[PDB]
Amino acid sequence: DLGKSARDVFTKGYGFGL
Amino acid sequence: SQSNRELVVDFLSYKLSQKGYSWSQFSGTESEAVKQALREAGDEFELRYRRAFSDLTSQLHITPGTAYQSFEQVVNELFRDGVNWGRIVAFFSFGGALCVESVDKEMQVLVSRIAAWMATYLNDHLEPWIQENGGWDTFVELYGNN
Repeated sequence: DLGKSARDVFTKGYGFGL
Repeated sequence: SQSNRELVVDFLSYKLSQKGYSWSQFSGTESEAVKQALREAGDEFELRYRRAFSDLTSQLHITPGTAYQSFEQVVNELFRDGVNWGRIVAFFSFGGALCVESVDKEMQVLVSRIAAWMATYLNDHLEPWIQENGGWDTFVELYGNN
């Protein structure tokens, strides 16, 4: 799953709504 | 949108040169400031997190068959929690890493496509946030060295 793969590559791309 | 294409091509050209793809390839002041700030931010990002985007084309199956909407789908995961300047920098750095890797793996055809994909993604997905958050002149104020 591309989406899963992507999520791995960008694990550190998290944060808030704001 | 033309300025978005130019920013993408400036950044990717910079990253390819910096890695020494001057030889895999046959060889305003307001916008200059934007380009320089983005180059420096992308360098900073890469110095901070350079394990982050290794072996991309393999993990993401980016090939000469890949269509824009697969790139879009991947990048959407980067902005899953919303857009900010740090993730926009990450986006540019990702694209740069994809370009370098593509050249390294003898898939040079991808460089012009990645640049088109980034410009589209910027215009359609990121520009609406940018134009609510001060535009690139505000990015310069935040991340420009000077």
